[PDB]
Amino acid sequence: KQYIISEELISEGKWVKLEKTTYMDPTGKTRTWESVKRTTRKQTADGVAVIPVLQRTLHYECIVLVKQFRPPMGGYCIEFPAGLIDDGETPEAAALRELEEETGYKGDIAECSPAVCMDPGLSNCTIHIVTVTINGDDAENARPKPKPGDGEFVEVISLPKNDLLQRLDALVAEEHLTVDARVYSYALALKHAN
Amino acid sequence: KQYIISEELISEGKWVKLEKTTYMDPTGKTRTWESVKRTTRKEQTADGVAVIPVLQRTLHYECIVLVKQFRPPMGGYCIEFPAGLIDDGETPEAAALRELEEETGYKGDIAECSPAVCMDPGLSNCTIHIVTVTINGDDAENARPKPKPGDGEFVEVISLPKNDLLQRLDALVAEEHLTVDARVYSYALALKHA
Ligand SMILES: c1nc(N2CCC2)c2nc[nH]c2n1
Ligand SMILES: c1nc(N2CCC2)c2nc[nH]c2n1
Ligand SMILES: [Cl-]
Ligand SMILES: [Mg+2]
Ligand SMILES: [Mg+2]
Ligand SMILES: [Mg+2]
Ligand SMILES: [Mg+2]
Repeated sequence: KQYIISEELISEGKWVKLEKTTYMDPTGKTRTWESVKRTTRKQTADGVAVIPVLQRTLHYECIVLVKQFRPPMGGYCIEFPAGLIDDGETPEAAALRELEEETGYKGDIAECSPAVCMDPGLSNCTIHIVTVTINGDDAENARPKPKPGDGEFVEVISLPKNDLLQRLDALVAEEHLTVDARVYSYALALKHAN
Repeated sequence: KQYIISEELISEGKWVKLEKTTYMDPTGKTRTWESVKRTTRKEQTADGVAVIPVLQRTLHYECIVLVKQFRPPMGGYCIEFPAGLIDDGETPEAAALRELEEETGYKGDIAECSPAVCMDPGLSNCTIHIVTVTINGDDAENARPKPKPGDGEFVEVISLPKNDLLQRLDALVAEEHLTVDARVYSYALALKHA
């Protein structure tokens, strides 16, 4: 019933562009929307985000998150490890690569989502959510070395899975960080389960 | 360590703007970023709300109430938590309850309200509160709920059992071209992982 008629370029940067989208509303009336897109899409999606389950015997299972300065937010955010998918890279490979560069951990793929949208009222941006386990008892994950690319500066924060929502709430209250909505949604569901 | 030095307007729409952000990196070097923001944020603690609406009814499994709508930035249909922007002077809770009623017809009761969480912090400053609301589906008000769409709003309600949400979403994606929202998928994955 609804569909895109045309897209008008408004402004194109190196990384991001803004378009004016014309679309048919379901009454047969023509309407416009201000839409954001990345200029980098090739890929199944723009990016990947990794849900990294750190498994160490005799410890609680942890979810590994990252903290970085985010210029659009003007502050520090707590997020799943994540990055854009390289041209000709599979989402699974992007997931292990980004996880290693951002955290130093070497993980194994558990499952991979379909492309999912980030903020569909605003942008066309999509990601694959890739669940990865990390065997924290393996020697390669003993002293995990983060490999920050040029212009990346990432702190690693591992939080127990069974208390994740309360641990995040505490970080927000004391550290004045912004938690990512996907991470928050994951944490809420861990509490809402059963 | 890191902070914003300047924000230069590149292009300003009715709803969305694009900025060149200058910031200080942690080595002490000046760098730039292309940043998206909405034009509609005033004194609100966030741009919008998304609602996690848990439909509860005697002798029924709990359901998660979702909405399906055409999203012009995506060029197609998306499955999302009910959501909208917070009106000026409106609380996030009030906005949640109001958007849930407008989009679904249901009258919920507040359960919890998140701090402001970021939508896509490598791209935009956009933030929401995630508001958990229970719906008493035994109450007569919630028997035959009718959405009250705004001008240009055309929303379908999809209620899925919490106990099988991820599979039910996968089955929806298998049957039509539609995209699931990343917060919905994250919530569904944690329900499985718990
Ligand atoms: C048109 N209307 C929008 N509104 C949000 C409430 C109506 C919008 N948001 C991002 N781009 C947009 N273009
Ligand atoms: C600068 N660099 C960006 N990226 C480095 C990897 C994507 C970017 N993304 C949105 N805006 C941006 N401005
Ligand atoms: Cl898992
Ligand atoms: Mg990253
Ligand atoms: Mg990177
Ligand atoms: Mg809405
Ligand atoms: Mg609405």
